[PDB]
Amino acid sequence: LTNSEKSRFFLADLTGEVQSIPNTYGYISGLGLFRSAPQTQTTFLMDLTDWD
Amino acid sequence: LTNSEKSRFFLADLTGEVQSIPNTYGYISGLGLFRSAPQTQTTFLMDLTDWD
Repeated sequence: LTNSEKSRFFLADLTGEVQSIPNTYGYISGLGLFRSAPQTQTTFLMDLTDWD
Repeated sequence: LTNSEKSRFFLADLTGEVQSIPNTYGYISGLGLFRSAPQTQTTFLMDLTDWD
């Protein structure tokens, strides 16, 4: 199926491959907590008000 | 879109407003214990009779 290890005139089959995908975590972006608030400016302001 | 800090010529964004309403308790009012007794005069009397 495939040429050998150290000779070009002999054969040795290649039985697939194995992959090692890294570990990616979620469960924080998974929860629908952080709802997006797109804007146009480089900085944004907020108003803080309170009473008693 | 409001005036940025430090400069009256560039702009920033005003996303919103956060409010701090004071805590209010209404357990006794919501219990319905005190039945309403509308009154016409400014004072009301009461008779107290008992025996032994």
